[PDB]
Amino acid sequence: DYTHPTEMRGLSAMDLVKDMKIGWNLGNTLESVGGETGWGNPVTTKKMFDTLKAAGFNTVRIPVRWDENYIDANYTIDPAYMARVETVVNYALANDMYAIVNIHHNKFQGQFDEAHKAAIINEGTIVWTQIANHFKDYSDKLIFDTINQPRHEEDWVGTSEYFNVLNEYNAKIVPVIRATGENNAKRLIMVPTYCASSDYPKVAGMVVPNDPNVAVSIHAYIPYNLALNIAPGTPTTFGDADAAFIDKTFRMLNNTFVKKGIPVIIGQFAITDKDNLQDRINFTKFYVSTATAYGMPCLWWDNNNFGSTGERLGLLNRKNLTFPYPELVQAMKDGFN
Repeated sequence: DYTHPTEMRGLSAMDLVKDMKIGWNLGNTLESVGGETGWGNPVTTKKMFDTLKAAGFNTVRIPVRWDENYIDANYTIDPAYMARVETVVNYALANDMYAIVNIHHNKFQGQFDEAHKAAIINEGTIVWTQIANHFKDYSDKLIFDTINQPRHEEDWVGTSEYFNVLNEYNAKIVPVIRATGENNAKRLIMVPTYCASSDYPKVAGMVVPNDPNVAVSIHAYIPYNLALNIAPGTPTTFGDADAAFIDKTFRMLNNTFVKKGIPVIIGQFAITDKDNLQDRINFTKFYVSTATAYGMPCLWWDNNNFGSTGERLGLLNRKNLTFPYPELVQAMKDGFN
C-alpha cells in the first residue's frame, strides 16, 4: 500500500533547513566494511525509525559506502544494493522524516588531492548520476550530501591544495545532480568543508558552489578532548571553556555562511559516554541551543554502541528499541524548543 512520496514544495534552502528540526545518524551501518552488518549492528527496520519519530526526531542521515557494491569496472552500483538504500530511505520517509543519503567511506573520500582529482571527480560524477537518477522523483524530504569527510589520507589539518580539490568536486557534483532533472533540480544538496570541519582554515578555504539551493555540511564533535577523545584520563566535565569554544565556533559559522544566506547543517555531533551523564546532558542542551540560535539543525551520531569500549555514542538501543539515556533526547528537545 505504501508508495514513496513525491511532493516538491519548492522551498528555499533556508526554509527547508528550518523545517529539519532534531536529527540522528544511522551510524556504523551502511557505511561499514562488509555491508550493513559488517560493524556488528543489526539489519535496520522500519520499527527503529518509528521509535525515533515517536521520540521527537525529524531527520535521519544514512551513511552509505558504495564501492563494495560495484558490479563492473566503471562504478556501476548493484541494483540490489541501491534497492536496500532506498528501502531504508523509505523507513524515514514513511514516517514523514527527512532522509539524507551520501557517499561515506568510499576509498576516494581519502583522495582529495591533485594527484587523484580527475579520478575522484569522475567516480563521484558516475556514482551521483546513478543515485540521483534512481531517486529523481522522490519528495523534497530526501536530501543529498555529496561526500562525508573528504580529505587527503589521514591529514585532518589539510592544505589549500586539498581545499581547492574539494571545491572543484563540489562545483561539479552539484550541477551533475541538477541536470538529472525532475525533483533533483529543486532538491537540497549538502556540501562539506574539508573533513566537514568547523576549524577556521577549512571554513575560510571553502568555496560554496554557485547554486542557490545548497547547505554547508559540518561535523563538530567539539571540543574534541571532551566530546570524542575516548582515551582514559581525558576530560569529562562540561565547563566554561568548552561552552566558549562551541559558542565561538557557531558565531563564526553564522558570520561566514548563515548571514550570507547559506544555511548550515550540523550533520554529525555527539558527546561520548565517559560515565558522565550530567555533563553530557548539559553539553547537549548547550550545543543544540547554540546551534538553534543560528538556524542549524543538529544530527546526533548514533552508532548503537552501549558497551565498555570504543566510541560510546549509542542513544537508541537497536536490539530492543529503547532509550537508556532518555535525558539526552530530552536535552536535544530542550535546546531546540
